Amino acid sequence: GSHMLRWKHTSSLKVANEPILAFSQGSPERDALQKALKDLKGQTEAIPCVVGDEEVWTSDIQYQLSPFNHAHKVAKFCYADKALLNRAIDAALAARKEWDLKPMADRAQVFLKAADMLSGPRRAEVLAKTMVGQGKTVIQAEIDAAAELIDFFRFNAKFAVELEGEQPISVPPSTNHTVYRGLEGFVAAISPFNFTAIGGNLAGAPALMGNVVLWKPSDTAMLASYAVYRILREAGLPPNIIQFVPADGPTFGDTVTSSEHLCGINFTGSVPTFKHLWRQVAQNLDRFRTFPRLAGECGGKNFHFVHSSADVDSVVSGTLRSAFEYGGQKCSACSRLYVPKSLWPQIKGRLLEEHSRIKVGDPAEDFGTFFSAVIDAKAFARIKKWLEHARSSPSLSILAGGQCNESVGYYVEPCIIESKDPQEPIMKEEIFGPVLTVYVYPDDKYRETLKLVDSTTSYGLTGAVFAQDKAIVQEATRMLRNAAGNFYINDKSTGSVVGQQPFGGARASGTNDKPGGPHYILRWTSPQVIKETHKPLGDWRYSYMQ
Amino acid sequence: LKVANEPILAFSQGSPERDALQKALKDLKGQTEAIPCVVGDEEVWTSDIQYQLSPFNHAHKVAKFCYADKALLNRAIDAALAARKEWDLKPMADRAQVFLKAADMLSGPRRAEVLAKTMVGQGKTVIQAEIDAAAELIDFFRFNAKFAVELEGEQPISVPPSTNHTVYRGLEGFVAAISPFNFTAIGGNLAGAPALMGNVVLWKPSDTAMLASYAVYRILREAGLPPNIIQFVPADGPTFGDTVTSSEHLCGINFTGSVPTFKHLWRQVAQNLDRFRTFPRLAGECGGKNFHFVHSSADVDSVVSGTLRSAFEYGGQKCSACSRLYVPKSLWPQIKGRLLEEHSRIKVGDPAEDFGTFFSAVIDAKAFARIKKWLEHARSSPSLSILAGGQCNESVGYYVEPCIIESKDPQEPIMKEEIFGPVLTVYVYPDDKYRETLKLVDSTTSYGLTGAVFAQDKAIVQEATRMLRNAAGNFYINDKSTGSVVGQQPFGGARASGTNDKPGGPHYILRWTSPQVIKETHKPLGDWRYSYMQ
Ligand SMILES: N[C@@H](CCC(=O)O)C(=O)O
Ligand SMILES: N[C@@H](CCC(=O)O)C(=O)O
Repeated sequence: GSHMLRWKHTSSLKVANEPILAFSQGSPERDALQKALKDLKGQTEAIPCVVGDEEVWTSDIQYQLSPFNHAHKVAKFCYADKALLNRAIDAALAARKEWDLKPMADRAQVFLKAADMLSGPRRAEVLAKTMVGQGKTVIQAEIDAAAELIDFFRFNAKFAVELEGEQPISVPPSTNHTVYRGLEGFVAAISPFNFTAIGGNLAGAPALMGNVVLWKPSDTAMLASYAVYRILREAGLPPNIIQFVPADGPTFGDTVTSSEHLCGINFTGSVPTFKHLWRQVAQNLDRFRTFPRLAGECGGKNFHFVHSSADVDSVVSGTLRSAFEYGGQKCSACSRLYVPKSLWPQIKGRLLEEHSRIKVGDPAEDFGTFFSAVIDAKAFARIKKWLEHARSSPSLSILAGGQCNESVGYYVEPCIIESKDPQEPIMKEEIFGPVLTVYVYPDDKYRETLKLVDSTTSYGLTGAVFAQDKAIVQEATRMLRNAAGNFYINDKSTGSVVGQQPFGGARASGTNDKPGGPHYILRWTSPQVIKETHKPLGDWRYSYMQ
Repeated sequence: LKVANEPILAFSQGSPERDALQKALKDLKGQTEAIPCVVGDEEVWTSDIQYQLSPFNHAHKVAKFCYADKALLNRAIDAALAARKEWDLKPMADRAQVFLKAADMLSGPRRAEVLAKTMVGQGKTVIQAEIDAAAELIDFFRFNAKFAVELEGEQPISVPPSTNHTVYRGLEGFVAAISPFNFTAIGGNLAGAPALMGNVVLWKPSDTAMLASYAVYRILREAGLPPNIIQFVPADGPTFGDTVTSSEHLCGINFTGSVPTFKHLWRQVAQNLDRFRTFPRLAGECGGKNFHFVHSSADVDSVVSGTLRSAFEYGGQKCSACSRLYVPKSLWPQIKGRLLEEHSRIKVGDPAEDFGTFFSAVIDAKAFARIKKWLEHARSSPSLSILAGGQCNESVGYYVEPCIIESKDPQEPIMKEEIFGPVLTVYVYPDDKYRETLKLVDSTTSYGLTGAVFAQDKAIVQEATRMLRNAAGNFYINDKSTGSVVGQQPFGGARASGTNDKPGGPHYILRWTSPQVIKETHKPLGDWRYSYMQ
């Protein structure tokens, strides 16, 4: 009855969150970052597509601009054509079996090594490239290109190594074992401009699980994205496991959804684009060798809801940060603030005072900058249109800000607007700019207003309640259960931390697969269960049949 | 929560379970149950009357039921949605209790009933009903309850001054559960697992399994399931799919059935994406063209009994059933002779009246006709030869004898296409072409569900295991390709065989929850500036 299949013991991994650095004067990390920023000033990196180990150039040349100094081309790159994308698919597929057969721990090692490189010798580089290329301030780059990305890599490695210990029951005469296979085919990873870390996770998590990936990074985050890619390769990622293939969005989507070998799309970006990809997969369902798995994290129209018992100062600082950090360019950013009439004079006064102290400027040159320019000309134009809507709409009034200037960078001052209409389009539609809308509700209608918070928008991503009354917190928590997948009590609606607040939400905000938590990796494995029986079978008949 | 698998009873002469089952069978002889749609606690009849027939005696209408129309389905959605918030707010343990109670009822006082209804209504023999309506269903309920209660213990890291907690919310909207004729347990799981996780469900049971499905439904209600959590809504297939995919509140489809129907539902959801409040989650377990691959070192008796069971139990009406057998030339005289001899002894007949029956009639006239077409194909094809069986007679029941066919063409359509009948095709390969044949096992079909390798050579087993990694989601070494046991062999496969969500394992329930993480901060927030800015 000897076992012909032998299964090895599964190991464990101890990881903790990457500490956030202070960047105090004279500190090594501040000195290193300043030097890295200096290294990037006046520089343009020519970034190729990478298929296997080959650097490939097409004639479709594109540029990434520095948002706060758009005269500065930080990168020249190119769009993969359909031929190159299909070549990348073929080469990835040819590399997949070997990679899938590698022990999980060996794949995890690549990501653990990459995390250590990001933590130490490459921290300043990835921070600086995120600052200059995406317009982030020091701390916004630090929580993203360093801490969050490092955390994704370490925590997903832990989750993946430990997943292999999740095994079924065996009863004599048989032994059962689950093999956590990668998906058969390739995964397309499509990442957004606003977080360097998201690109690394979208391509990296499926790769960890034995998949091969075509990664289309965001044009407006190309510089930092390529830095991450190179680090993964230096950390030991074999060729053809992640293909670095910037591309026109529609072209990329058309190509990957036309391949019989597509097994997954890991997407973060706009709802309409995700829906389009979902429809393309459905249209082509008959050609696929298996049913592709779509994961999408999309936008939000997120709320801070204030109860009369709230700590005012916390409401003010938490809301200023949530609404305006990184120019409000977060799917988690607060864009609607609900305030009870009893607290509005206090909160309005404080918001306006603090607003006047917010510095908008060049984040590389002036570390006093709270936030900088928005990402590109398209974002600037959209935000400008909303500011113009605020002036024209009889239900809207601009309380603070409203100015913008795109002469040097895509600069928009933080803007606070009051709406007298809780259903105004500005209360519903995601702007992705530093534009906060305030609705003041009578204290006596708090319950009815909680219903408005829940029903007004199509989104379900983040939200916060500020209140010190326990019963109120319990009630609001119950009522807003499906209004936010990441819900905050007396804290701001942004800044989820890996392993602490797994991130994502439903309604129109996506598929809610909770990257940052222990279950996300399950989307990228298709388990096989093996039963080995160690004794001969008996007759085909059963005893009761006699 | 601690749970173990339900014992499979032996049904020996004079045993309590055999006495009880015989009584329950007698109770159903000549009976027709009028089964209403159930919306909330309302029993509703439409004019669209339908009948479930006993497969082995189709003159016996075992149930009269009706199809819910679009109006009734929409009322069922409305009522379910209004009950969902309270149900979802219940502690996981309180929801689990309903399923644990139902499991105990199925194990004991209701075991004979659900077995008998599965036998008479779906044509199962004693043991096939036992492993299904009792053991597997009981196991789904107990194991999923354990998995769910334990899932609540999966919580994130808290760091002062904040506390983090995950709330495993049910999906917002309603789930449509669409279940197949062939296992009573699958219907219970498809509707029950989402309900356990705080969802509300429109359950469209299979027409041809209506009697046993309603028995399970009633047991759930008696076990404490509140009204409007699971709506019992038999319906015309296209009408049901059209209606649920047209609702802005659809949040999931839990489907087990044909590939084309699943694909159609997937396309309907995609067409209507803009209408839905959230992205619906589709789970589909579909068919297979499952293999038994034999190496020359195999134990022949195990190959023979395992293959006879896998190919022919329940008339081969399993997504896991072996329908292609690959045998090396060196063992073929043995395996052929033994298969044909044992074949002559297989009793096909009335499973209620004759416990000697190995398997009975196939499920309905449509199945009978499809299987007959394949038998006629076998008689026509120059590369196919019927070695044994091939007879069929639908005068009294939908009776098809077990059929064993040899193909000289490893790529014949019969080697590729799912028949869902008692039809085994054998391909004999030269011993020295064993590796080439292993590749054929993997490359021939579109499916990836179950398969077995019979071999007593470690190196061969290791090689075959690696080579067939994606040819089967449930892979067996020296055992038959059917009979997955909850908690032991979580079930499912990829390629064309479905989404592979592995019901029977700990992760399946994750498809039916959409987590929320709550962070509470216990100290004031301070300034919006950062120290490095000064
Ligand atoms: N998870 C990030 C937001 C990610 C995004 O904007 O897409 C946060 O909590 O702030
Ligand atoms: N899981 C069952 C098959 C279920 C089905 O036929 O759909 C088995 O292993 O036999």
